[PDB]
Order: sequence, then C-alpha cells, then structure tokens
Amino acid sequence: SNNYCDFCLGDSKINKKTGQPEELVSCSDCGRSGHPSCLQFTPVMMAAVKTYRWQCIECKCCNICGTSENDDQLLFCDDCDRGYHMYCLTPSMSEPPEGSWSCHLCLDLLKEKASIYQ
Ligand SMILES: [Zn+2]
Ligand SMILES: [Zn+2]
Ligand SMILES: [Zn+2]
Ligand SMILES: [Zn+2]
Repeated sequence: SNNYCDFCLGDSKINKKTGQPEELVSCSDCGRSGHPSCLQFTPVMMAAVKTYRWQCIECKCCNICGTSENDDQLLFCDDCDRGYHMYCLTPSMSEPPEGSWSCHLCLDLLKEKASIYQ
C-alpha cells in the first residue's frame, strides 16, 4: 500500500491538511491511501473503514457476490462504504433507496449510530 495520502500528500505522521497525525486507510486492492478525514468520512465511517479490507471506489466489489459489475446498481453503505448490489440484497431492491442507507452489518454493529436513524 501507499505510505502517502492521495489527497494531501501527507503521512501517517502528518495530515498536511489538519496538521495532526492520522492513520492512513489503504485500498486493499490497488494500494492507494488516504486519511479518513481527507476521504471526508464521518467519524463513524472513519472508524468502520478500519474493521475490514476497505476498497477504493475504483476497486469496490459487492460484499455479497464479490463482482464489480452493474455499477449502476451497486449501493454504497453510508456507514462502512462497502458495496452491495440492489439485486443481491434481500429482498431485492427495484429502486435505489432514498436518503441515507445503512447495511445489515452496520445496523448490527453501530446500532443507533447508523446513518439510517435520527
Ligand atoms: Zn491526507
Ligand atoms: Zn483501489
Ligand atoms: Zn452483488
Ligand atoms: Zn455498512
């Protein structure tokens, strides 16, 4: 993975935008790295991205089937940034959801902190 943040060219030692140290997050696939805050993640997302092998937008696959086809149907979870095809969920979705959307894994983990709530 890259020892530098794509967005600020900084380190784990220095976020060049904020001035403080901040762990890098790396694409588990192509290695590109960013600071969670440079990636503009909510501090809930900034967390959850570290509990699994995060994939950047270019490398993202459906967590369910594993393929990267049908990008026009690949939903992003607003908490963990994993991808889920609408047709892989149960029930199937015919339409993209409205507003925030939280996947099952985040509902179980983040509970009331998931985006889908108030
Ligand atoms: Zn950065
Ligand atoms: Zn990638
Ligand atoms: Zn799928
Ligand atoms: Zn999620």
